[PDB]
Amino acid sequence: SDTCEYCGKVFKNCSNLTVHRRSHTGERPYKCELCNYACAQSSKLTRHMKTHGQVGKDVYKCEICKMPFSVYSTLEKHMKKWHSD
DNA sequence: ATGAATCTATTGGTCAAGG
DNA sequence: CCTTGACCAATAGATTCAT
Ligand SMILES: [Mg+2]
Ligand SMILES: [Mg+2]
Ligand SMILES: [Zn+2]
Ligand SMILES: [Zn+2]
Ligand SMILES: [Zn+2]
Ligand SMILES: [Zn+2]
Repeated sequence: SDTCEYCGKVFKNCSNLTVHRRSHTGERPYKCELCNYACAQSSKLTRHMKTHGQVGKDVYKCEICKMPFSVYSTLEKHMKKWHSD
């Protein structure tokens, strides 16, 4: 069958349906080790990891919580979000 | 001064090929 | 099957643009 039990969307295989269904169940088994990010698809965690460090970018660490960032403006957004005081 | 438009960086949903 | 990753829309914040 490979059809979503929640919205009826049809798929060509079981695994794409499994990933899709997590958007109805809220399940997010893939959790980043370097921040609170969590996701339903393993390659999504891989892509998110680029924001903590990537070839061709430096690493800017948060002076307060030590979290690493490959993009400095993202570290600035992190400062505003988590360490606003 | 204010809001619309438009950038960046990043993420969510989708789809399909590699292992 | 699980893994992988390209692609396109959406999102949040920053900035520019128009008036
Ligand atoms: Mg499919
Ligand atoms: Mg591929
Ligand atoms: Zn569904
Ligand atoms: Zn199936
Ligand atoms: Zn993370
Ligand atoms: Zn921090």
